[PDB]
Amino acid sequence: MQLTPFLILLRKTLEQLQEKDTGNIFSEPVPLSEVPDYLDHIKKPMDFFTMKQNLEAYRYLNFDDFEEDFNLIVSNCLKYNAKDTIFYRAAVRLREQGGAVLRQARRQAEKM
Ligand SMILES: COc1cc2c(cc1NS(=O)(=O)c1ccc(C#N)cc1)c(C)cc(=O)n2C
Repeated sequence: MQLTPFLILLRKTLEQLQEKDTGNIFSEPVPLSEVPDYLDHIKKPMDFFTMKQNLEAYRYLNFDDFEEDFNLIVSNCLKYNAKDTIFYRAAVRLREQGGAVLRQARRQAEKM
């Protein structure tokens, strides 16, 4: 029963957020093989594959918690990376574009 309007809204919204990540930079966890110090800085890694995992395990009880996980993708990236990096620039753009997606989707999560 992923067939409830709240859960269909989260699935839709997650798709729309991944669409804004045009480089697929945030599609999967930051790889510790390529990035060995990541956990020295970042206490709670997050990425869209993890969010999708969470969604399907009914771990998102409300829209707030879903939105907090998206914000972690962005805030982690801005925290870890220098300003002059593809990653940081991507996160700034994702914050801007994804904030708008979330604005609209929250409107619908209220109506429930
Ligand atoms: C999911 O792949 C990554 C995501 C990353 C980071 C690194 C990777 N992987 S990587 O180190 O293999 C890599 C290095 C350079 C580019 C470019 N351009 C892309 C990936 C790094 C270094 C930081 C980061 O915030 N994110 C989101």
